[PDB]
This record gives sequence, structure tokens and C-alpha cells, in this order.
Amino acid sequence: MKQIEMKIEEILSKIYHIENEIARIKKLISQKANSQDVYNKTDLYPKTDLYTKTEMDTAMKQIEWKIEEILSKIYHIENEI
Amino acid sequence: GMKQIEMKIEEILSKIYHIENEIARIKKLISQKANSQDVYNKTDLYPKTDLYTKTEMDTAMKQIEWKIEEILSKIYHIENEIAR
Amino acid sequence: MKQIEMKIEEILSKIYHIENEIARIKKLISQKANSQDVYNKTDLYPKTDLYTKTEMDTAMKQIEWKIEEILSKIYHIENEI
Repeated sequence: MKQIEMKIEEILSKIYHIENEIARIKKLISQKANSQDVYNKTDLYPKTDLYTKTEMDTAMKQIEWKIEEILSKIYHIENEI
Repeated sequence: GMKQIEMKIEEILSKIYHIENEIARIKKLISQKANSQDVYNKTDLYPKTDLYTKTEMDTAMKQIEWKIEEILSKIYHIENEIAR
Repeated sequence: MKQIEMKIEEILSKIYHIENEIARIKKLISQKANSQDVYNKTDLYPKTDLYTKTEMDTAMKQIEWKIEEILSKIYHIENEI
């Protein structure tokens, strides 16, 4: 009988400690990202494989610059005719 | 005090039942979290704000092809003018 | 009495297993991504909504064609004058 009563208390202690761990785990869990709210590495391209807005604005301007270049000749050439 | 031991046993069981439920829930939730191994960090990626989509690019480009067409038609005409 | 001692042992068994699960959970938790260290799906575009560098370099080369067409004419036409 004295042993059972002692074991009861030991179990209760373990229960208290488990409940404390559970609370801590829940706090940490809530700081983790849900896979639902993120894309995997397979759903995405890295920085290295992509142009940003500016890199695109640059590439596009490269085309517009040559268009301007040509515009400046055309109207000189028509006026030369 | 057998009835009394039995009473503490019941109290324990109830706590145990609940802990078991929590554990099952936590494991479900854990399995919906993303492994840092399977994701790029913020430093390995650009945000929405720093990128153009495909359609925004396809849009910008066809606008560019419209001006090119325009300029082609001035050139054609200048070639034909000279010609005579 | 033998029944109470037998239930105690059943409880201890449950406790053993819960403790094992708790340790495991903590291990898995530590392999998860902090939401602080990632962008969500709303802060990003997927592979499907973006052109890579080569896809862009490809799309641009059709435009550079036409530019080369015109520039090459202009310069022999200026001589022709």
C-alpha cells in the first residue's frame, strides 16, 4: 500500500512536467511556418535564376535605348533626302 | 484508504487522456510545418515587390514590339524613297 | 490490491510512451522553419508565374532581331546619302 501511494505521487509529478513541456512545445510550434503558407524549393526559383524589377527595367531600357538611337537617325536621314 | 488511492488514479487518468489528445494534435500540427531543409530563406529569395510576373513581362514586351513595328515602317519607306 | 498495482503499471507504460513522443516532437520541432526566416506564399510568386533569366533572354532575342534589322539598314542608307 505505501508503495502504490508513492508511485501515485511519482506519476503525478511526471504528469506535471509533461504538461509543462506541452505548453512550451505549443509556444515553439506557433513560431514555425505552416507548409501551407510557404512554397517549397521545388515551387520556386532562387535569386540566382531570376531578374528583379530593376534588372528587367534595365533589360527593357536596353531595347528602348536602341529604339531612340534609331529614331535619331531616321529623322536626320529623312531630312537629308 | 483504497477508495482514496482509486480517487487519485482517476484524477491521473483524466490528465493522461488529455495529454494523449494534445500529443496527437501536436503531431498533426508538426506535420503541417515546413522543414527548414525544404525551403529557401528570405536571403535565398526575392519578394513579390522586387519581381515582375510573366504577364507583366509579356505586356511590357508586346508594347516594345509595337514601337519596333512603327519604326520598321519608317525604314521601309525611307528605303523605297531613296530607291527612286 | 493486485488490480490497483496492475493499473499503476498501465499508467506508467502510458507515461513512458508519452515521454518518448515528447522528446521526438522536440526533435522535429527543431527541424522546422521559423516563419520569421521565410516568406509566405503571399510574399512571393511561384515558378509558374515567373520567367527565369533564360526565358527572358529568349523572349528578348526576337525583339533584338527586329532592332538589328533596322540598324543595319540605317547605316548603309546613310552611306547611300
